[PDB]
Amino acid sequence: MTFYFGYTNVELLFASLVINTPGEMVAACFGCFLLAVLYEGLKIGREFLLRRNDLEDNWETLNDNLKVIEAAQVKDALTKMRAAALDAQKATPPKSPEMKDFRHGFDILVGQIDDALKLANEGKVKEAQAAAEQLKTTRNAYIQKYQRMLSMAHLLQTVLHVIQVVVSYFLMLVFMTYNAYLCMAVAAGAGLGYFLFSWKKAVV
Amino acid sequence: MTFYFGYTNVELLFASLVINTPGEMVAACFGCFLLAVLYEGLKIGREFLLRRNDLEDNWETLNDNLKVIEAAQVKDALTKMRAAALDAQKATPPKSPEMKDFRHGFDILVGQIDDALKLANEGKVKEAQAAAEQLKTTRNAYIQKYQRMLSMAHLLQTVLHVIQVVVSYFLMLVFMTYNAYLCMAVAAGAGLGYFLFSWKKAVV
Amino acid sequence: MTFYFGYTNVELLFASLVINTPGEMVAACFGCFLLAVLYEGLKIGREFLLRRNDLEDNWETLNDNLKVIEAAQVKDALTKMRAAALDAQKATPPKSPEMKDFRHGFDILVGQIDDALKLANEGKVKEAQAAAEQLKTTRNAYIQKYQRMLSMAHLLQTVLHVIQVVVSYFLMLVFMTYNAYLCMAVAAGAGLGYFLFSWKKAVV
Ligand SMILES: [Cu+]
Ligand SMILES: [Cu+]
Ligand SMILES: [Zn+2]
Ligand SMILES: [Zn+2]
Ligand SMILES: [Zn+2]
Repeated sequence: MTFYFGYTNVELLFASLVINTPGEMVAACFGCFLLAVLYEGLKIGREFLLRRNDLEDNWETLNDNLKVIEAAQVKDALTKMRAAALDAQKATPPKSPEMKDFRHGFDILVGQIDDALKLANEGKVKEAQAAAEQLKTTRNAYIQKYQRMLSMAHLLQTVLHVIQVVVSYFLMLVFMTYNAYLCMAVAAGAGLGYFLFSWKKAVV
Repeated sequence: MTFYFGYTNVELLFASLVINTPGEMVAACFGCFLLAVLYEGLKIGREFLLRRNDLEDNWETLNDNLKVIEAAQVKDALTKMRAAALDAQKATPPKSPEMKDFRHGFDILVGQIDDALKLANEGKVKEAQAAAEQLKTTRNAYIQKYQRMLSMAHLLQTVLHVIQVVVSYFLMLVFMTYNAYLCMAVAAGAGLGYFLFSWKKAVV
Repeated sequence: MTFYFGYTNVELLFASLVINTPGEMVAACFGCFLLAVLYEGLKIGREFLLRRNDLEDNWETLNDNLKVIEAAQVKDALTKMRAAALDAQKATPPKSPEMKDFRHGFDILVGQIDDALKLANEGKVKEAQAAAEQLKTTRNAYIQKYQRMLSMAHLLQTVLHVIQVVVSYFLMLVFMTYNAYLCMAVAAGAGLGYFLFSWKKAVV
């Protein structure tokens, strides 16, 4: 009835899936386990991508500091824009020709900020302001369109949430079979699966 | 038995709710769908409020920097207090007479910090310290009580969690009916619902 | 059938657990309630520990700033290293001889940073760089091994997730009994339990 140990006449979610041998059970126990791993991974992997979209700040840091720059506080705003520009260049879409355009455009943005700071370190106020307004040519030229990376990520992350919700429900259904070999298979899968993909984000 | 497609003799959570026509099914499928949307919204909307309580930092930033100020490092602590004071003024309770008192009090706090920095930019140490101690009159006068905004938010967010837990369980029960029209209705609702309220926080 | 109020012939997860008296029901209702409290606590308590591992930044802030220091920008990097060193010393493993070694080692790290800033405030460039390289003796001597605190925490947090997943599933099973006294017991437990452990992190 209610937390049995068995391998006989156990239906599994779909009408075609039924198990009457122990060899069929290990198949079901390996699948339910892998679903439990895939799940806790899915959840982490989905967050990792969400935290990577950092860029949303970097991008708005550059554009908020330019609006702040447009009165010798400019050099500090530009220091904030320099750090933002570097972590932004590291970025890459989720797994090379467009990327080489995007990354090579960011090389300039650093140098242009160094020059407008080289004026501002000497004492030059209005000349760095005009040099800052030349950055708006460059960021528009290369980076502003490749915003595509951002949209692609949210859509990918919607699609992941969808699947994450189904897979959750599926693991509830298998747990509701009340079959301790399956229930354990899931629980142990959730236990280990989390550990492995936890170890992988710590590597990154 | 087990992932059927049907509209005949399907009970739905409560003894009174049973469906024997396809027209009753779409009613059940629209409700289960809307519950799936309302849910993924509830979750996001509940986090949005939690992240808005920022203020808990702004407030403790002001009060930690005053304790830091009470030796020409004061002007920097006051710069941190200026930024804190502005984002704090933007704030508003979850959906005007008390707000106009709260926001108009914050106008002073900015000006008072500008004056105690206008002393500290000229070189005046002990005079800015005494001007800083005049801020403790103002923040107590207007802002310190309206702390109410904070308590109202956590209580609202408790009440949301409560409902969020029930609604979760209800969606599990409907999924457990094993009726593919309902199961899909939920899953598709979770899929889309997330997308819409995801799009709404990106607007904010 | 389907959201009944009853205390007669209600099995509860395990074959041995069955209830036929109202006195047995309150026992089941108190246990299901406490499981609902323990749960929402478990979730919060598990996050609290995760957010405490701050240290992972403090540690990498010190080691990234030393690499940055190895040209009178060093004094600022050292200011960042000073703040990092203090919040790092506060830290403690989850509930005294090793701790007294760890905390007393951090006293030096602050003083050593103050001295290498006392050189850098006077104008001395290369002397503070060599004084910074003396910090690498001290952090290795005491703090770098006690990294143990970090590993102990992730392993503890794996073990918590495991139990958190089981307890979730168990609360689903009791809710699936469709017995309104149990269902309420859980829901009310989740409602209150969250409030109490929410109140406890706000105390910390
Ligand atoms: Cu169920
Ligand atoms: Cu569930
Ligand atoms: Zn998990
Ligand atoms: Zn979700
Ligand atoms: Zn919760």
